[PDB]
Amino acid sequence: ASKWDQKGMDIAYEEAALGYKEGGVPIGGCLINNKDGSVLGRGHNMRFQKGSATLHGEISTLENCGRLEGKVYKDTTLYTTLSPCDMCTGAIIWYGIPRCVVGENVNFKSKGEKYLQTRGHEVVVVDDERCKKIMKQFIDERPQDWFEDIG
Amino acid sequence: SKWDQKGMDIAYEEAALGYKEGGVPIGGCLINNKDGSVLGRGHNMRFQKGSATLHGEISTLENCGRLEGKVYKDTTLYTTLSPCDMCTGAIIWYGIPRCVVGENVNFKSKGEKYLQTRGHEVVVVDDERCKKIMKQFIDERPQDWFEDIGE
Ligand SMILES: [Zn+2]
Ligand SMILES: [Zn+2]
Repeated sequence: ASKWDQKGMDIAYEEAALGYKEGGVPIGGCLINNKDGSVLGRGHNMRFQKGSATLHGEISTLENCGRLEGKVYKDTTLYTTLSPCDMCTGAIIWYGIPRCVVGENVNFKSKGEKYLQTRGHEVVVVDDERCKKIMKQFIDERPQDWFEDIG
Repeated sequence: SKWDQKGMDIAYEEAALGYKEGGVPIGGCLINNKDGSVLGRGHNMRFQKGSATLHGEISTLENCGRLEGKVYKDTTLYTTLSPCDMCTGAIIWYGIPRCVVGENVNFKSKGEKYLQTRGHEVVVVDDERCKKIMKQFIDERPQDWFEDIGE
């Protein structure tokens, strides 16, 4: 699966950078088929774009994949620029996405990371400097938007 | 407790609406514990919107719009069906203290125990209307149920 990790993080970061330029929270993702590297879906946080409580970058990514047979998710990696919250963690667990690759968990880390490992999922934190820099820039410019969301 | 009959009645109305629209009969609502006010209500939108993430509980939360963190702390989320790992994670993330479940016979989540271990109250009412409408869907549309449960 790891031979698609560069592709997956590059797409996730592109989604985060699209979101940033749209005036949103720079959190992006994509879902890749581990066998052939095909992109099933990609998305970014739509909190500000759509006034959305639930379209986190990971949720938006899964929504953008469309209706799938459940078996499709079982050989995928979900790429996200930021450590997933408990809701997004639960979506990974529920669909049985076996592997989650995380840009960084410096600006945010939920109990979801550990819970994924407890439920038998592989979690890889790449500690990517591009992801940390864009998230830190949003947090510095828009602290009330950030700390009102994550608390 | 005072508002539980109202909350389950609305959740069941949303499940009944989704059934009649041709979708999966799972509904919910989010009630303010202080005055019984309905913050939002929704149902599964897999068929209506081609959505893999709009479970009834997620659709309910989306339909509330972006609420202040402090608003969720005095709500109950009513769902006609046991909350899956994703919806359990949403309850945890938004900090909704109490979840009232119509039934957990057609589906029981590992999320119910996880909610209790994270300090949330889960109440299962074993509503026969909820059990009947969900069994009717599963019996008549087994292929759609297999898709909806994400196996
Ligand atoms: Zn999330
Ligand atoms: Zn769910």
